[PDB]
Amino acid sequence: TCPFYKKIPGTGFTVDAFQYGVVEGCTAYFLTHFHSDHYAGLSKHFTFPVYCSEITGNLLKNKLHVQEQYIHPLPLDTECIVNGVKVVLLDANHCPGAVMILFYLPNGTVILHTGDFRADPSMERSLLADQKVHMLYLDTTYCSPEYTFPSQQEVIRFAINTAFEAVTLNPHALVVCGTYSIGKEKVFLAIADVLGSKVGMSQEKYKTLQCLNIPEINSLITTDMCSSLVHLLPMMQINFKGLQSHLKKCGGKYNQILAFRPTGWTHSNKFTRIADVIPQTKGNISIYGIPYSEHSSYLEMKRFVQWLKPQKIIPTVNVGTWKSRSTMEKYFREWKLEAGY
Ligand code: NI
Repeated sequence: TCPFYKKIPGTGFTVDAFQYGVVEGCTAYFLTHFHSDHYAGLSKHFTFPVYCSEITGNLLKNKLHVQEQYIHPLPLDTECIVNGVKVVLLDANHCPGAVMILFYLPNGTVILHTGDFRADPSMERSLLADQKVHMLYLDTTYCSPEYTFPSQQEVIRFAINTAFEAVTLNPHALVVCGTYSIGKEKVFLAIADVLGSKVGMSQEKYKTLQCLNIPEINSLITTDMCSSLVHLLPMMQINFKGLQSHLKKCGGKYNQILAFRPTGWTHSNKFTRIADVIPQTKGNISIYGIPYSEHSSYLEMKRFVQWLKPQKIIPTVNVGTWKSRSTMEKYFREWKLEAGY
């Protein structure tokens, strides 16, 4: 049954709640983004209205075959009326098509549901600046002070410089990048751009990227692996056995692999700087784990919440254990006493 933190009081609405059957009283099902733990349950047999971004709507139609008559895409940064209630979708700085949702309840309460997000100071100048928010349904994935990681720009600078150095020393080196969901496309696109190559990938992954409204995409990606020297593979193949096997498939065109795994956080973060990251190597294969996050760091999350000053916080991540729930509640109170709301 549907947990409370997925239901929006005073409405017929749920958020990211497609795996519980027909939810009692739900007139509209919102989907924040196209990641499997959030869309789990959707398919071509779904017959209720789905509210989402244009990009998420492209993926529901093409990848899951949801019928068009049930897909309701909304433009961003625009006041819209859904079943009698004003809503706005805001960019969540997560994966492509990911949104936060502002609900303006008939009784005067305002609720922000962040979906999955990476907080940024630019959000302080969106439509959030313009009224009070009473209740915040918060992506708490990294809500603990140990979770530090660099900016996305520092991480991409590292990746581009590493790849261009390796391939210029050895023009017969192949670069491979792992993936298992949408998001983090900057990693492989930035590396292919510095090398003067398109990115090569499977038909299934190419289809997925063609749903994303990325400018000039036909110029950046391809299904012809033979023409490309940056390949995308499933994340599960980014290990020495999977990579040796891939190199065999390339018919002696290459003699070395440099591979990237864009992880979220890994405890190498608590000691080591981005400058200092080193790979795991076996023979002519090197694998770099790089800390490219699409969720808030602890400090980014804290700045957002202290700026927004909500009256009540509802976590949506790490809610399964009493120890986690107690830890998060303690940081919420610290933040509130430090800032004075
Ligand atoms: Ni996500």
